[PDB]
Amino acid sequence: MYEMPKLPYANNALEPVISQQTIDYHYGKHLQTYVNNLNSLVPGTEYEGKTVEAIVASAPDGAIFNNAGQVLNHTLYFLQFAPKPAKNEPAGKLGEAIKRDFGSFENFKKEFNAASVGLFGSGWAWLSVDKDGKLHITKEPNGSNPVRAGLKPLLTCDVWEHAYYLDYQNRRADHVNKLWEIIDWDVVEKRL
Amino acid sequence: MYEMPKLPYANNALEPVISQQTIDYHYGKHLQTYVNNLNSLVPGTEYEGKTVEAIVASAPDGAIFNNAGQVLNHTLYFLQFAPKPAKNEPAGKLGEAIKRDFGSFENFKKEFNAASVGLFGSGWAWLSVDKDGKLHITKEPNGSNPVRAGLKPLLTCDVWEHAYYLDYQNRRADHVNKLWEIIDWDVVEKRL
Ligand SMILES: [Fe+3]
Ligand SMILES: [Fe+3]
Repeated sequence: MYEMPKLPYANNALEPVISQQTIDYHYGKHLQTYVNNLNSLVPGTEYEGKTVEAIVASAPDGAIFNNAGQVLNHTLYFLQFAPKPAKNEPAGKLGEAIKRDFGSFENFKKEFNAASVGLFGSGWAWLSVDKDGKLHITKEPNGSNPVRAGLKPLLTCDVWEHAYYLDYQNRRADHVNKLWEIIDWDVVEKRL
Repeated sequence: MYEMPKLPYANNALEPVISQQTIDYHYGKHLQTYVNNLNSLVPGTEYEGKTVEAIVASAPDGAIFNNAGQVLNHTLYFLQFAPKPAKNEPAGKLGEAIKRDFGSFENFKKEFNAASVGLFGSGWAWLSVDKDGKLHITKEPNGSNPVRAGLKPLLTCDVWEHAYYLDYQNRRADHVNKLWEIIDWDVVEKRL
């Protein structure tokens, strides 16, 4: 049975980047529904007893994939943030890979922002690493996650409107720009 | 040169089904941006001088299509509502076609609701008529519109979260159920 992941911060701790209200709905309602849906859809199927990751890696398009992908996406999303990150940029191997693959962190930010803002409709902008250690930015529609393509997901921006509408309404770009301030690079680095 | 369509009611007139705030953002920002984007993108292309409808019917996937589809979708959407419709259900030819194709109005509502609630991500539930006079319910992802497929669009529900999030947050089904009270069947009938 799939369980709600625990937030490593209080509901109001990401203010003013993300409001308490947004967390209450985004985590407390949307993620809860996705978890509930996955627990309802799986019993008696080949997916019963599989991890979220394994479902995302295996399932074809459909409700199971949609819900598993959203569980995985939101889990990594919420757990990649911290109220007051020590570092506002990655170091070590991740830092070097970003310099190698994007020229610099600042250029990476620019490309990540553009992917986030340019994704039409609902989805996720993802930074991932492939099996040869190369980084990629992808636009995952709807509930998709880079695990399906055999990539290892490192950092994401949720550009479903529910992620920002109560705080930014239509101003997605403004929301995206603020997210950099709450990324917990220690968490992200450990995903490499 | 693409113009904002005129709302046939005041911004606050659909309360409490849709709030003034929602109309101010949905019409006054989102639709405005789509129209602005058409005015930015179309002049100087093969689409210059064409109607929105013709662009939706002809353009491939991409930003022009996305914007045109959204302009058409929102135009029909906003103009299909009235604060106090004359009737709560369609009459005449449309009334009969609905009975023919869905068994009854009530069953049509049920199937329309299910398409609306079941569309994952951003999109539009559409009732349309084909060239032989037969009705169809489709789920159009993102900016898509039935005109692309050669159908004539009659009635839609916008299930992009921006359409309802300020008023219903995650409770899409509740929003969908309330819309029926403000459908201006006189407008919809004349689209047949
Ligand atoms: Fe989300
Ligand atoms: Fe909309």
